[PDB]
Amino acid sequence: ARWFPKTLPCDVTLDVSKNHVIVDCTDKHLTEIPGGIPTNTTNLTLTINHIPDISPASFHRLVHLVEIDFRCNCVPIRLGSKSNMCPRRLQIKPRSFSGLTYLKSLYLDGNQLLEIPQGLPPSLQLLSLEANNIFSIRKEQLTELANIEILYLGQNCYYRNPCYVSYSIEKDAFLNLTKLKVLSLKDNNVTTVPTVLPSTLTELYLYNNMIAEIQEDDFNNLNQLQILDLSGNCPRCYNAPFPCTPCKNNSPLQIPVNAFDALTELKVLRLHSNSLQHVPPRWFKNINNLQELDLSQNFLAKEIGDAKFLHFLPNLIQLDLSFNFELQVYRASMNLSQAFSSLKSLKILRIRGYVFKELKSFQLSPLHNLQNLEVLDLGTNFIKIANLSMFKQFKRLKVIDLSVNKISPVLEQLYYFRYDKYARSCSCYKYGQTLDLSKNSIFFIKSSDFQHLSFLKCLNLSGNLISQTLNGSEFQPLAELRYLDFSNNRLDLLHSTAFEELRKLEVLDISSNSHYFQSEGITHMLNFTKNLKVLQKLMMNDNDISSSTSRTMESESLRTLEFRGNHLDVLWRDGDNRYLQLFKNLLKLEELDISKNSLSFLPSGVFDGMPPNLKNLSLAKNGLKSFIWEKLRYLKNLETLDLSHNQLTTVPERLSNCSRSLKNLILKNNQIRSLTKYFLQDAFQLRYLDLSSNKIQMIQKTSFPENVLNNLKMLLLHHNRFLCTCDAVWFVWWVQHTEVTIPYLATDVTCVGPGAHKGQSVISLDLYTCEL
Amino acid sequence: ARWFPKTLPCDVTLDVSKNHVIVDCTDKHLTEIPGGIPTNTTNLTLTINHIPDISPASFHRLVHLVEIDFRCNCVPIRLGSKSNMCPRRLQIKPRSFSGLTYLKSLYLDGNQLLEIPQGLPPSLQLLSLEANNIFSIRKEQLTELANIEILYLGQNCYYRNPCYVSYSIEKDAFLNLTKLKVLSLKDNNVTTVPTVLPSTLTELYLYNNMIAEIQEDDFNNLNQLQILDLSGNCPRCYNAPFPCTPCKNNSPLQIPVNAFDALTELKVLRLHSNSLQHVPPRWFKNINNLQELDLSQNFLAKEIGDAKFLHFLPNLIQLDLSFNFELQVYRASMNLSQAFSSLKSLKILRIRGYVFKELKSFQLSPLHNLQNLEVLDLGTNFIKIANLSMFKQFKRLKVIDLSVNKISPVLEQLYYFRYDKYARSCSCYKYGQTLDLSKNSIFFIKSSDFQHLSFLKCLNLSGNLISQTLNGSEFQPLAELRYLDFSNNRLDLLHSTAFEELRKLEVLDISSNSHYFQSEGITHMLNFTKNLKVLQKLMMNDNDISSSTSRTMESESLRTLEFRGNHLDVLWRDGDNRYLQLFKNLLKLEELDISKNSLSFLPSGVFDGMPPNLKNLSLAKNGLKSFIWEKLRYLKNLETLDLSHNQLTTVPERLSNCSRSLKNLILKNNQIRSLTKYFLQDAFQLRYLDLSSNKIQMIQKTSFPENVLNNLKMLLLHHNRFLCTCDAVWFVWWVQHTEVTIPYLATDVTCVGPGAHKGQSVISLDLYTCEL
Ligand SMILES: *[C@@H]1O[C@H](CO)[C@@H](O[C@@H]2O[C@H](CO)[C@@H](O[C@@H]3O[C@H](CO)[C@@H](O)[C@H](O)[C@@H]3O)[C@H](O)[C@H]2NC(C)=O)[C@H](O)[C@H]1NC(C)=O
Ligand SMILES: *[C@@H]1O[C@H](CO)[C@@H](O[C@@H]2O[C@H](CO)[C@@H](O[C@@H]3O[C@H](CO)[C@@H](O)[C@H](O)[C@@H]3O)[C@H](O)[C@H]2NC(C)=O)[C@H](O)[C@H]1NC(C)=O
Ligand SMILES: *[C@@H]1O[C@H](CO)[C@@H](O[C@@H]2O[C@H](CO)[C@@H](O)[C@H](O)[C@H]2NC(C)=O)[C@H](O)[C@H]1NC(C)=O
Ligand SMILES: COCCOc1nc(N)c2[nH]c(=O)n(Cc3cccnc3)c2n1
Ligand SMILES: COCCOc1nc(N)c2[nH]c(=O)n(Cc3cccnc3)c2n1
Ligand SMILES: *[C@@H]1O[C@H](CO)[C@@H](O)[C@H](O)[C@H]1NC(C)=O
Ligand SMILES: *[C@@H]1O[C@H](CO)[C@@H](O)[C@H](O)[C@H]1NC(C)=O
Ligand SMILES: *[C@@H]1O[C@H](CO)[C@@H](O)[C@H](O)[C@H]1NC(C)=O
Ligand SMILES: *[C@@H]1O[C@H](CO)[C@@H](O)[C@H](O)[C@H]1NC(C)=O
Ligand SMILES: *[C@@H]1O[C@H](CO)[C@@H](O)[C@H](O)[C@H]1NC(C)=O
Ligand SMILES: *[C@@H]1O[C@H](CO)[C@@H](O)[C@H](O)[C@H]1NC(C)=O
Ligand SMILES: *[C@@H]1O[C@H](CO)[C@@H](O)[C@H](O)[C@H]1NC(C)=O
Ligand SMILES: *[C@@H]1O[C@H](CO)[C@@H](O)[C@H](O)[C@H]1NC(C)=O
Ligand SMILES: *[C@@H]1O[C@H](CO)[C@@H](O)[C@H](O)[C@H]1NC(C)=O
Ligand SMILES: *[C@@H]1O[C@H](CO)[C@@H](O)[C@H](O)[C@H]1NC(C)=O
Ligand SMILES: *[C@@H]1O[C@H](CO)[C@@H](O)[C@H](O)[C@H]1NC(C)=O
Repeated sequence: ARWFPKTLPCDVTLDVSKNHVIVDCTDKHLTEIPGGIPTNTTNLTLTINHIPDISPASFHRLVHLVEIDFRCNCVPIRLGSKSNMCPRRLQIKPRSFSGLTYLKSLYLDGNQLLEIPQGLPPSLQLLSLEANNIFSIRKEQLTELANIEILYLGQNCYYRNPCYVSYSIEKDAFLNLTKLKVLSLKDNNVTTVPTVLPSTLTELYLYNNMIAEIQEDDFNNLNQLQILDLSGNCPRCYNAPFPCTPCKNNSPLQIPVNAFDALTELKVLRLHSNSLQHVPPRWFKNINNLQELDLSQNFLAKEIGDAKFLHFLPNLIQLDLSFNFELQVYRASMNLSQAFSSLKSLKILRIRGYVFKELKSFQLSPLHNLQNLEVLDLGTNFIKIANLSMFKQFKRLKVIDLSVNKISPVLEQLYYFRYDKYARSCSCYKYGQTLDLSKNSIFFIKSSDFQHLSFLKCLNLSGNLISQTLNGSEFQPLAELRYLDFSNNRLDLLHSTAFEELRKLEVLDISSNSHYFQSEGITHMLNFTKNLKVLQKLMMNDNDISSSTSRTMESESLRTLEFRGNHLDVLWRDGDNRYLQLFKNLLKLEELDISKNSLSFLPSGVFDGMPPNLKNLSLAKNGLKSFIWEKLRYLKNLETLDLSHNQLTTVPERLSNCSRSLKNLILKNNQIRSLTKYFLQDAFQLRYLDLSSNKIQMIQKTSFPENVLNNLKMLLLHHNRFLCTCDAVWFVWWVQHTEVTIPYLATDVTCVGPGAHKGQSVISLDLYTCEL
Repeated sequence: ARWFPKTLPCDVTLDVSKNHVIVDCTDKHLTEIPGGIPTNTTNLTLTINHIPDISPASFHRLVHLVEIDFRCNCVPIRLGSKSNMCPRRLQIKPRSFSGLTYLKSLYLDGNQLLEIPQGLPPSLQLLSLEANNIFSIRKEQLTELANIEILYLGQNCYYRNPCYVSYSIEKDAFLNLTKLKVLSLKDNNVTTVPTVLPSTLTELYLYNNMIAEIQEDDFNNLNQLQILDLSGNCPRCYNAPFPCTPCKNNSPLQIPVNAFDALTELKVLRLHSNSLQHVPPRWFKNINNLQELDLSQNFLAKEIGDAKFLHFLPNLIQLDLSFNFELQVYRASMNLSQAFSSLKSLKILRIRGYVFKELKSFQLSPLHNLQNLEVLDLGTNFIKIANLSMFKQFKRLKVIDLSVNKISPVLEQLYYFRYDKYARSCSCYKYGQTLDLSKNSIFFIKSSDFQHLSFLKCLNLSGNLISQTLNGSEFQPLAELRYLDFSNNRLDLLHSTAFEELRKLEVLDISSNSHYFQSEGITHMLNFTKNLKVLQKLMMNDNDISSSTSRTMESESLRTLEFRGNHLDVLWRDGDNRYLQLFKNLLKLEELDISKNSLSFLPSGVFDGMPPNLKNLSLAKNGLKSFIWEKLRYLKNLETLDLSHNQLTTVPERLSNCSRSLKNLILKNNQIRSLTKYFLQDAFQLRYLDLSSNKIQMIQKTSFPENVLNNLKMLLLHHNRFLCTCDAVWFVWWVQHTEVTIPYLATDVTCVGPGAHKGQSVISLDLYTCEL
């Protein structure tokens, strides 16, 4: 099927449309650029390898290169592996790039470079040197970069990669770079805005530096600028989870009132962590087009009650005023200026970390006529009291977020508090209007709590204290609710009428409600499913369920059930027939996850008792030691079977004789030592087979007939114990010459023996000695 | 040191005191009795093996045998392994035991025997045949057993091991067994008390059977009987987690009022799950000696309010009235008869599962003058209200257990609800008075809640909802408290004055309080430790701690700190110096557990920052990929180092050069392929080394000097990848001939190669071919 075996340890791809030949050698444990890279190669990635030098030899033949990604072949000591520390900085010999006449992008981040590589081609539009040790920019070193448009110089002098001096930039160093659009000098220990900058800039990044003061003419020429970020100059250092040095005298970043006058094109201004106490209106006099403004992590509590600057921002889309609270203060209420009412275009308003006791309807009144408001985020406020019915005046919003509060009767997990949330390394919103009440102190709920909230489509109660015997009378107003997250509560299923009032509920998550399921001889009515007539998906993961008062769960509607991390091993105790039909009457059930249920065996009757339309079944992570494959005959619509992370030692004698329907078979991380003689014979329906991370030594043609193999979308064999004797000749040949996709042929499909070939990739194996 | 190597795959022991020669071959995957068992052998255990027959060959030479334990060499289908099902019942050929003239004990449980083995010696005092398929007892088959004293016949016909008929016992079958003390017929599908039974019985077990009626003369002769168990005849089957058939018409076990009249010696009567509605006083008329009475899992709610029978039990020590609640009733209060006051000797009273709303002081007044009462257990009652101050009238008690209740302002997990709680397979109490409030609905605490409980030594608040910013004012009355379990709450460490009122606190568990540590940019004062002047032990496991407002924890008292399952990897982010002395000022700290903290490496500064008296350090389960062993020089009092379950690939060149103090080194479950040339040279302090579950191939003499080996209490090498070539000659000899204790030389110290010796124990290896 292939005349010449692909032997290069890099994935290769044609996007013939854009004459792109893409060679990806990301993380292949290489110490040399591999031989025999295609001449027509356009994009070459050599990221995360241990290649110690670049020379004219490196790219000699590859003249059609438009991109070289050579990131992290020597990452700074503190950012990189400590088990494989890079010994010495990447060596770049002269004339290494001057050849590459079509080169448009060059990434040399995280290689401990001391200086900007010279002799670069004039075609270059983008050059990235983040996380090197370049902390002085001279005009002379930048002349090569005439046609440059995007320049990343950040992370060259900061706490993870220290240089122990101030960043230095020569006067007018970037001025003659007349096509420069994006300049990033973030995380560099910079002390003044470099001037003069080319007027051609669209984006300027100066955050996480030691800039104390903005000169009034620092941004005078930048009349094309759209994004400016001055964040984390004079940072607010309270509970900073990085080392943090504030400007002395508790001073803020000092910004002349007329500093932004030139920036008529500005769309995004970021002044996060600048220790601001006031926001002068005068800043925003000649910027009417500002859309995104970040004023998070300042000291603007008082200002939020005033905020005259808001009158000048009628086009603003996003406003962030999060974490402005005064240290040592627990305000009684949120004091929002009337000025908020002048934010005609506002779609998103975030004010986390204001920190106040009580939210009352009136206090949100400035927001009442903001027609386009879509998100209100009042998370992490330690609010103790909130009549949720106030949100009746907010039907128009997509999300009301009261997450992480103390109420009782998306973003990255570390978003506001991480150092560089945009650092490069080496959900129920879609159902409609969402009230996120997660991680609060709600211990008791009743119908009136939700009075006037009929419009809600998703309600997130995850992470509360609800410890109550729901009888179908608690959620009565929520006649439109489609999704309920009840995870991390203490559901008590005394009554099978639980949740039945939610007449349109499509998704119910009662995962991690193990409290009442963890105790012996308490009633649990798992048959509560019957009343929920439109329920598509039920999650009851990690409930530690080992007893049930009802013998059968029933739904005419339910399609997916996650039952992971329970104790079906106890319910199906060998000899106890009573629960072998627990899922049988879930008639439309298509997907069942019963992984992590300690099922070391399956009692007979388990497969017979499965509902008749089951398609996707997980029995992963069960410590299964044995498995009657023949019983798969009962599962007449089975498509996907996940037996990953078990202790199976064998496969069936004939898989076609086990199931006619089975497409996707996952057997990874088992103890399988050898295949049956005619394993896959006549199994024409099979499309995906994972046998990775087993202990297979031989694979003969009888077990792996070609007329089954050649229909496989994918076939995983890596991390086995392959013996490369002459007996293995068919398999070695077949691997080397097959079209079928087999991940990790470079990295992890390898001979353990005999002696001679130990550690050697089978892709590379010369077995001519078997043919003399 | 040893002239003749022990090759036998069984532990062997001399207890010279009791002329015992003890050969334990428990679970050695044997298919034959091994050769070369000592002639002087007295106790031979061959439990859990696959030995398919016994014959006169079996025990030929072993005439001094007093005990043969041969349990579970063929366990019934539903009780045993499904990966290694026993094919065929154990075969006992004639005259197999008749030789063994001193044989006093024979255990043949779980071997699928069809009949009572004949030709047994007349010395036999104990015979166990549990979990075979013997369900008809005939007088003739029992004549061999004249001198028998203890006879276990249970579990031969029940749901896990069915026989599909009634158990049958011939009239007077056991009568001529004139020395019989203990007869167990539990779990046998018995239909009537077998009569007549020898008067010589001390203990009779008939529980879990189909006995519907006791005839009034069924126990007439048994005037030496001490224990009687009739439990689970006519069971209460509500929430039963085994298959359960009740007597028709919900009838009870019917017991003539005079059924116990002969039993003047009875000490323990067990009537668990007999569906009793009334407890006739007349039962206890001629039993003044009764000490333990189990009336759990009946229908005795009403009776508890009356209970005239109690007046006849002034010697009773233990009373169990648990799980007597009426189905579908939630009583308002617990109605305890005054009669309880006549239980002069009572030490333990359990009434779980009465199921009531409100507990008031007066309701316990019958118990007020029970001088010897030590334990009151009112767990699993769904109590919503209890003025804890009522327990001021109970300072004499050791434990007050309100575990698993719904209060707000040891025993097996499956104790009352498992089938046979005495089925054979193949804590802060010691501090003083304990109030267990675990798994309740307490969301808020304040001082007055504990008014008049100054006498408490331990308080268990584990598993509540406490979600509050403890400021030192919540526990003020608990002046004597020594132990607090605050695990599985939601501790908010806003204030470093948390817990400071508990001035005599020696142990504080704040484990699994991860809630407020899981959210970003919240204050956490870990330095709260400073105020607790006598605190010996702090547990703050699984708190998912990745940030702290304080840079140092401090204590002059603290000796043990468990910090397992947190994120020190984030606090010690490479480049962040601020938390490297987090434990330094815990001056008396001797033990630190920082396992499960995702520490793939240890930043420099960590060992320098450890407190000066650290003795016992765990870094287990961290995914450590590297380790600077030299840094152990900073830990000048280190005795135990646990590096188990990591990814270390190398040991130090010389361990003596790394620490002078180190006694116990645990390296198990790592990736170590070889030892350094002089690894253990001059390591005179070393006493315990575990190198098990690594990938070691060779061990040369240089690495393992004899003057270090011969001080080792224990040395673990099992589950490595030992190569048994001629190069391995020293190691093989040394293993075979050393005194040093090396567990699993039989089971798991094994050659992987070469070809010839694959799978072979190194203990057994003959390498004379390397000496010709
Ligand atoms: C960012 O730039 C600043 C300064 O522009 C760097 O701070 C400087 O760092 C060095 C070494 O940390 C300090 O020098 C020291 O002086 C003392 C004498 O008191 C001497 O004992 C030391 O051995 C060393 O020579 C220098 O004073 C300090 N300057 C200031 C104003 O703090 C900083 O390290 C740079 N940041 C990064 C992350 O590279
Ligand atoms: C304990 O003993 C009882 C009675 O001594 C056994 O119950 C009996 O079980 C047998 C076998 O299942 C039943 O006979 C069968 O009847 C069905 C009709 O239902 C027939 O089609 C079968 O071919 C067979 O002949 C019998 O119904 C039943 N008797 C009673 C009174 O329930 C029971 O099996 C024993 N339990 C255990 C765990 O050994
Ligand atoms: C191959 O290299 C080219 C050149 O660096 C990449 O082209 C850029 O793609 C980005 C994002 O997809 C565009 O917005 C830029 O405008 C492109 N620049 C130029 C000059 O062409 C291309 O993405 C690379 N592809 C792969 C798969 O590596
Ligand atoms: C002690 O066991 C009784 C079992 O009944 C049981 N199971 C729950 N999950 C229960 N949850 C619960 O509140 N109760 C109290 C109750 C009991 C009866 C009627 N009404 C309320 C619960 N009782
Ligand atoms: C989001 O920033 C809030 C400051 O940190 C913080 N951390 C807790 N664990 C806190 N827990 C808490 O109740 N608050 C609010 C508060 C503040 C001041 C005085 N009393 C209460 C908390 N505030
Ligand atoms: C709200 O804010 C303004 C300005 O900071 C203040 O003067 C006013 O009194 C505040 N009102 C309340 C109720 O806090
Ligand atoms: C509910 O909130 C939790 C915790 O904040 C979050 O992890 C979960 O995804 C949310 N649920 C949905 C359905 O959005
Ligand atoms: C669930 O099972 C119980 C127990 O028999 C029954 O009373 C109840 O009506 C069932 N509930 C539903 C909603 O099907
Ligand atoms: C050895 O057998 C005797 C008689 O059965 C018994 O009393 C003793 O417990 C046994 N000892 C051990 C430790 O096996
Ligand atoms: C308690 O129960 C007994 C028996 O049911 C009844 O006779 C008695 O009157 C009850 N007493 C109280 C105080 O409820
Ligand atoms: C609880 O009883 C105590 C003393 O036994 C009394 O001081 C107190 O008022 C009672 N408290 C409540 C809340 O019932
Ligand atoms: C407190 O109760 C829990 C379970 O209810 C138990 O695991 C724990 O050990 C108890 N605490 C102590 C200190 O014994
Ligand atoms: C601690 O909290 C209690 C109850 O909320 C309060 O009465 C007390 O004064 C607080 N202590 C301090 C120092 O604020
Ligand atoms: C803990 O740290 C804080 C903040 O530095 C300090 O104010 C507080 O008093 C310290 N507490 C103790 C008990 O040392
Ligand atoms: C060391 O600490 C572990 C962790 O609990 C403990 O189990 C072990 O006994 C300790 N050993 C010594 C000798 O201190
Ligand atoms: C380690 O070895 C060298 C040479 O023996 C010696 O100078 C040094 O003091 C040693 N360190 C310790 C802790 O013994």
